[PDB]
Formats: sequence, C-alpha cells, structure tokens
Amino acid sequence: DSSKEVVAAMYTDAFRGATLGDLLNLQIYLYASEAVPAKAVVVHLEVEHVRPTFDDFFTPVYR
Amino acid sequence: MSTSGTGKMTRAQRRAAARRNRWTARVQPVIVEPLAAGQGKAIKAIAGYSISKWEASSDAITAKATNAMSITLPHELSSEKNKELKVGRVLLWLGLLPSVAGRIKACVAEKQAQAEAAFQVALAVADSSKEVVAAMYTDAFRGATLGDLLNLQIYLYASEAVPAKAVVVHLEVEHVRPTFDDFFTPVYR
Amino acid sequence: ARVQPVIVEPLAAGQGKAIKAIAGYSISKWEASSDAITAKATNAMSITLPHELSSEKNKELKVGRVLLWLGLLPSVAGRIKACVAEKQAQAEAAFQVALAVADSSKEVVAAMYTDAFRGATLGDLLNLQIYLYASEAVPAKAVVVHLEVEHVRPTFDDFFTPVYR
Amino acid sequence: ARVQPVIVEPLAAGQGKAIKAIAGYSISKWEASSDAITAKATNAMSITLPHELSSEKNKELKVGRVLLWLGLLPSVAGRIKACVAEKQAQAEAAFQVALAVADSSKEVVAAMYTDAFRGATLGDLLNLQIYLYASEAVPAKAVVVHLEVEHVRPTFDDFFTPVYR
Amino acid sequence: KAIKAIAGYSISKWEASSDAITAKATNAMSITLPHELSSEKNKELKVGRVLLWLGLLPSVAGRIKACVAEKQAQAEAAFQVALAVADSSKEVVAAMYTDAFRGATLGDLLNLQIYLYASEAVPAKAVVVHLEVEHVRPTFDDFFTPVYR
Amino acid sequence: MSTSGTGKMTRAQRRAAARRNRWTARVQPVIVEPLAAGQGKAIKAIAGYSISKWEASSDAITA
Ligand SMILES: [Mg+2]
Ligand SMILES: [Mg+2]
Repeated sequence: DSSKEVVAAMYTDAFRGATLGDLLNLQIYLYASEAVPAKAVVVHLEVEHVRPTFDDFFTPVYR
Repeated sequence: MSTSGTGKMTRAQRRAAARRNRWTARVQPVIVEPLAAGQGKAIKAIAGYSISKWEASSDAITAKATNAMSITLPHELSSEKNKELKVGRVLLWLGLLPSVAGRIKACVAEKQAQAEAAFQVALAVADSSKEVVAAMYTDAFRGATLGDLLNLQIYLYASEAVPAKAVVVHLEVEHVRPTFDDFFTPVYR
Repeated sequence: ARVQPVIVEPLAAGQGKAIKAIAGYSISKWEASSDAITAKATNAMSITLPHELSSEKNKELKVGRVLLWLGLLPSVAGRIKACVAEKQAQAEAAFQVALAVADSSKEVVAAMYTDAFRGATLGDLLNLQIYLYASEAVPAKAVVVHLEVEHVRPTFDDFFTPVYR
Repeated sequence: ARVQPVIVEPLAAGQGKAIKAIAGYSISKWEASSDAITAKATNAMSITLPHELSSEKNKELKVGRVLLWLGLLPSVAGRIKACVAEKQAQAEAAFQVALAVADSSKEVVAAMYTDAFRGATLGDLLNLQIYLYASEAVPAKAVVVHLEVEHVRPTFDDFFTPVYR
Repeated sequence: KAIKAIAGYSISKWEASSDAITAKATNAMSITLPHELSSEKNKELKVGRVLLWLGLLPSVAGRIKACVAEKQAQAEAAFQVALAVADSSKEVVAAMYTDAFRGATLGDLLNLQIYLYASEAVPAKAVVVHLEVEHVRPTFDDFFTPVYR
Repeated sequence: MSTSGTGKMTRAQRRAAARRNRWTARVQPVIVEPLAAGQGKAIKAIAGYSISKWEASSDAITA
C-alpha cells in the first residue's frame, strides 16, 4: 500500500514451496486512484528459492 | 623355480653370475578409458568465488579477417560496488553451428590496437582444429576490476568468410561472490 | 620422481567402460528412429518419451545423468553430429549451446549430459528436443538415437492392480 | 602387476603446464617482431636484448633455462620452424644443431633450451641469433618470437638513485 | 650513502623523450606506461612513493622545471598544485613524490600527465625524463608461461 | 638451499611470503611402451567356464 509507511507486502510461507515455474501462471495486480502512465513505476520481487548449482563450478572443457 | 616352474620328474637348472642386466625399475600396465562428449571436467570455482557466465552472439566475419567485441557484463554485476570487484581464473569457449565453413580460432587480450595481433600474444586460444574449442585464462587475469575487463575486447578469426549470429561464445568467469545472492531488501525505504 | 615404465593396453570395441548407475536412481532408456534429414540441415524431435513412464505419477519425476549415443548403418553417409537443448527456437542453435554432443568422427559416438539436467521433471523433458545434423542428405530411420537416462523407481513395478475394487 | 584402469583427461588451450622458476634465478622475457621472410628461407636476428638489463652491471649476468615460443596471425601461411644458435655462420645451419626448435605443426609451438645455455653472460647472448624459416614467403611483424629467459635479480629494482650526490 | 625500495615492492623505471617545445610555454604528456604492466591484471596494482628526474643535453637553454599532477586543465597551473618539482636551477634536478601517490592503481596515473616548462624554446628528443616508481612486484615475475597455448 | 645449491664463497638469498602459488599436487613422468602384434591380451575365461571358439567362412558380400 502507498498510503502505508511500508510500500510492500511479505509473502512469508504464503508461497513457500512451489515450482520455480508454477509462479509463471499467477499474475500480479496493481490499482490506481488516479489514471496513470506506463513505466510510471517499477516493482521488484525479492524471492527466496533454493540456490542452484551454476553459481559455482565452471564448464566441461570436453564437449 | 619361478613361473609355472611346476612340472613332472627331475630336471635340474643353473644360471650365471655377472652384474645383473635387466632395467632397474619394473613395469606397470594400464588402460586408457574411452571418454564421450561432456564427460570431461567443469572444475568447480574456488572459495567465496562465483563463476558468472553468459554468451555473446557473433558478428558477420569475413574471409580471413578477424573481428573484435568489447565484452560487457550483465546488469547484476554492473554495480559500481561490484564493478570494483576482483576476478579469478577465467575461460572462454564457443558454441557454433554444425555446418561450419573452414576451421577458425579465437582469444582475448587488452583492447588491442591491432586486431589480428591478439593471436600473437594471448595466453590461450580457443582453436576449432583442436579437440578442445576453448582457452583457459588461469591466473592470466586473476585479480582485476570486474569492470577493468570492459576495456579489453575479444578476438575471433575465420578461414572462410561467415555470417553473424553464426556462433556464440561463452565466458565462464571466476570472480568474488557478491552479497545480493543472500538477504532480501530493507522493507523500510 | 623416477619415470613409470607403463604400457597402454589395447581396447576392443564394447570393452570395459562399465557405467555404474546411482543409488535409488534407476536408469531407463530407449530410442527414436531418425526421420529423413537433408544435407547439412538439422532436424529435431520432441522427446519421444516412452508410455511406460507417462503416468503423471512417474511423469512427475526427476532426472540426472543422461547419455545419448547413436546407431547408424555401415553405409553411413559421411558424418553427423547430435545433441539436445531447450525446445531451441532456432534448430542449429542447439549445437551452439549443449554441454555434450555425439559425433561420427569421434571414437565414441555418444554424448554425456552429466548432471546438466539433474533435478528436472521426467515430464519436464518433452519441452526438450533432440537435434541431429548430417553432412550429406540422408533417409529416415537411417539413424537411431539412444536416449539413455537415469532417474528413479516409482510405486508400480512393485505390484499388479485391483483384483476387486 | 594388475592393470591400471586409467583415464586421460582433456587438456584445453592454456591449461595447466605451470612452469615454476628456479630460486634466486628470476625469469624475464620479451619478444622480437619478425621481419619479412621469403619462402623456405630462414632469417635471423641478433638477440633483441631489452635495455632494462643492458647495464654492464646486469648485462654481466648468467642464465639457465630459456624458452622460446611464438605468436602468428590466424592467417598463418602454412608452417614455420624456429630456434637459436651461436651466431651461425650459415643461416639454415642453425637448425642442424639446436637442442630445441618450436614448430607450427607441433601441439605446443615452442622450444625449451633446457640448461643448454646455463652459466652464460647475459651479455653473452647478443653474439647469439634467433633463426626462423617459413614454408611460403611472408610479411614482417607477421610473427612474434618470445624469448622467455631466466637468470637472476641484480641490485637495482631494489631502489631508486642518488637524491643529492 | 645510498637509497632503498620497499618490501615486496619493485621500482620500475624508464624514460620518455621530450617533444620540442616553445619558450615560456609548458607542454604535457600522458604517461607512456611500460607494456609489461599495461595488463589490466597488474595495471590494477598498488604503487608506492615515486620520483621523476631528467637527463638532458649539456648544451641546453635557460634553467627550466617540471612536475606531475592529475590531468590538469591548465598546463601552467599544474605547477601550483605540484607536490614536488624537478628544477634545473636547483642542485637536485628531480622531484620526490613520497607518499604522495603511495597506494594507487598502477593504471591510475595514466589519467594524469606530466608537465614541463622552458625558459627558451627547445628541440625534440632534446631531453628525456626518467620515472623511478615504486609499485608492488606482480606474480609471473619468477615462473615461465604454459607452453600449451 | 635446494637443488644443486652447492657453490663457492658466500651468497645470501631470501624469498617472499604470500599464499603459495604452485599447483596443489605434484607430477609423475611415464613412458608408454611400444607394443607389437599379439602382445595384447587374451583374458582368461572364468570359473568352471570354458571358452569354445571356432570360425565360419564368409559369403560373397556385395557393394
Ligand atoms: Mg511440477
Ligand atoms: Mg579501480
């Protein structure tokens, strides 16, 4: 909520556990009191998910 | 007696005394296993070091000429706080179309004045003729502004002129792991 | 470090190279027969998954190591390369990015997708494809590709089904 | 002596082959850019020694192991061999007697002059030459040769020089 | 009565030939850094105290000076902010930039020219200038290159 | 001192302290022996197992 001091929502355990793809089918909603332009605002999504394995090791030299 | 020196009936045997003869050390047999595609080895990064990779699509290359491309990083590590980050050993390899015109090579060195000159000096070189189409810049670039790299292009040569997007090239690069990966964001902004 | 007087022993087709499978993770394979391919072009078939493991029960499984080798007639027309990637938008684009790739100019014509797919739904594969390119054009069934994959054992081979419901 | 089931791992350009230097003996290198060479003929350049170590102080030094590899444009014209000997009277005569010789048909295009010059004045080199031959004629700067040598550290990097004499 | 470098610190020096100049005017020259250290690798190394001095023909014009500072917008003004300066009138034709740069990217200096003024106009290669610079010795220093290229 | 570090007269020597550098494990040299015809290997059968062999003459094969 914008009216609130904290312009954000916490989905703690709300979505804990779910195909890191499941999420795709599931949109996000935004309402405005006064009509408004595009790129008029962004929105970030800090999401917890199991760390992958790429982050580490390189790549098989032998392909 | 010695090897299968087990027979029937009598049968004496003697040798001779001298200064030996056979080699000093003795043999060991082996069997080189046949390895298939990808079985190779993707050595894991190191301590507190991430390996960020990604590719860049090719540019229409000509006859025997060799192009270049200031390589640029992705938005994530494109932070002034991470720009001044350190790097480790790093490698480049390349995925390309099956139907390939001639054989070709590629490397990387400081924003070369002369584009072809690169191949006369780079530590390693991804050669197509070779079984390993990639180069290892181990310690070659260890330690360096994770931005430094920007000013420093990559070079590619082709025997037969060729189209663009005709081939990509990945860059597995070791660099200190950032801090974003973990913790969320200050709710209070 | 005195040198080691060694001796490479000769390896004869189909010898050694035993490939142990992982625990709990059972490996199951099969193959898709090629469809005629043109010269230098590269076809692609969605994963020819076997019905044996189509049940959403097991179809909702995971994988790991995945082999891929091929059988081609002795009358093999020149050479060909093969691999697999994510429903590649561009056909030939697959070869520009797979971890492995079987080739006919290789002693061992096969590709090992070592963990590269580890932890992926058994169903998750069908949105994958297998890509094969050939030097000179050629017929179909002309070549067979063998998707050798390992994953797990479910809850069926275990037993039959309902006598009286 | 049961056989050893082994496995040659694939080596990718610029991998391993770390070459530790000896103690006290510091290694310093550089390179001379080729001058146009004709077809099959072999040029030769006196040692292109660097001024950095021209001081009679350090010029009167000694050496040991000495590498020599080369960089050539991708558009490499056929093949070429290179080496170094005592101000060879005959140019091609050098190849008939050097301990090592880098070649373009070798996996590793470089030559290792292992101790072959150990204990020689750093100056003692200039009365040496580097010889390079080419299959077909070719331009200058067309190739660069890298004299990688090891010797010792002197008495200068150590510090600056006279503030007030 | 001599001088010393620092721990694990090398002193790389070299000179740069003068480009002829006009009288009273003062030229500048970005730094002709040594290739060996132009590698972003060590190019991003740490420097120590550093000094500049200058060898010049005997037969030379009126006493002139020279220094070094950040890419100075005003060539002449670089001498008002100069930390030390090599004066010819002085018995010491050199400047000591001790701790003045102690601790800076070996590639930093690049974005930082050198300034020289002259009483009487003068020829090119008419005078050189050496730069004895402290910087941490790098790695390779004592080990060959992988033959496998 | 280390390798042939035996000379004449004095001559001090010092190094530097850091985080080492050289590879972790060290080298082993070898020499692949050249094998001739038949030297190979005719692995012996196994327990209570015979190895029956024999050949079959070819048939005129085509193109
Ligand atoms: Mg699912
Ligand atoms: Mg910086």
